[PDB]
Amino acid sequence: DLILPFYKAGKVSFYQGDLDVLINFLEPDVLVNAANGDLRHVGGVARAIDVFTGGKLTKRSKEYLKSSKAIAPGNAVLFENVLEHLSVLNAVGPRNGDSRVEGKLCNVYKAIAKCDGKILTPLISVGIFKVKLEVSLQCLLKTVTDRDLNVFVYTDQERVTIENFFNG
Ligand SMILES: O=P(O)(O)OC[C@@H](O)CO
Ligand SMILES: [Cl-]
Repeated sequence: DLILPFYKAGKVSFYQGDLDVLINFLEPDVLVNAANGDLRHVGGVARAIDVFTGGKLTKRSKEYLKSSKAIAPGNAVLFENVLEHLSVLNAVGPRNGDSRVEGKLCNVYKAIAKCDGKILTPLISVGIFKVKLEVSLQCLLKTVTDRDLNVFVYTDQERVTIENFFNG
């Protein structure tokens, strides 16, 4: 109620604050990570998420990668209870100029959609992966059509660009 998304489109809400406050206020069950393929969270949003978990995310990721194949853009694996009652799914998105940049992204959002509970997710493969926002948003917006979802908006730019993208 008393922290309001700066924009709501359908069942989808957009919040730009810092991660602690938001996660604390929204009480999500799954937090989505804009992930590597090899789960190295060295900057951007995945860095934040990791710190947020006191690095427990990284810890789990390494282990994960010693009995499991790296992650193909277009997919996601969920780590349950990374912190108590908080799960992270690492969704790897496409880098700008792979094949089916679009159909990959879509699957990601599709995976994100199937998760149970309240979700908070950054906009996918839109940072150092360099896919333009219009596309990711468009994918997400198009793919997850009937589900409450909370997009974490990570920077002032992400914000402006999202503003434009809703020009009515
Ligand atoms: O997928 P994006 O959002 O572009 O970021 C990749 C990131 O995991 C590198 O640290
Ligand atoms: Cl950064």
